[PDB]
Amino acid sequence: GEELFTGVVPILIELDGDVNGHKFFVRGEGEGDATIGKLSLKFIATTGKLPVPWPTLVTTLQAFSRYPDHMKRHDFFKSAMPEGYVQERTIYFKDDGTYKTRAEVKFEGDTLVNRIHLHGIDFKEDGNILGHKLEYNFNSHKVYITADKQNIKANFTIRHNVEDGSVQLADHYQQNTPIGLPDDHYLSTQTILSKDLNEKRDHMVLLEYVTAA
Ligand SMILES: [Cu+2]
Repeated sequence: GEELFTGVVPILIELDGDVNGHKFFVRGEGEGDATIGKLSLKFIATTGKLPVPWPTLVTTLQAFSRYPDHMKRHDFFKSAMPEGYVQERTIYFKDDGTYKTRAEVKFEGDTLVNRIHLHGIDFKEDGNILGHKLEYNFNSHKVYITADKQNIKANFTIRHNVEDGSVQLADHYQQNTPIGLPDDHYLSTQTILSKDLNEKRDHMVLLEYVTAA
């Protein structure tokens, strides 16, 4: 388990969404290194225009988070490998619509694949999301994780910067069960959103650093 993340690991991400009737598909490819809690990914939409800002999808696209070598006992994500785990989430955007997510994170050879499906409902156009009024960036957050004794689950809020100056919050409720146990801790997350030099498609370059505490 902890064996597989001792070096450089390539990543593959697939996501499928449906927000108020608007469908789309995002393909993600790159590389991650759990030793320093670093992953560099590039996401490409094949349906063209997104009906939803990239920052909101960031949390929906953790086995590469750096756990201190005395807190390896709290790393559930690496213990489930290479069998994998399921990642269920229901993101509650403040004063707007919500997300529903179930992901499949497992090893398919030499790469780690993340199969995701998303559902968006009750979103208001004229809001921060459908109007695309959120800043193309990501703040620092704390992912409080509790243990799921009879087999984990996490809780955290995301602060999306609005172009006007306000902040769009989003409560995240997470549940993880292994496909094939820690005390209450949390993770410190840092993420950078960017674009690439020669890429005329709607995309998102992602560099993220996460460390346990
Ligand atoms: Cu669907």
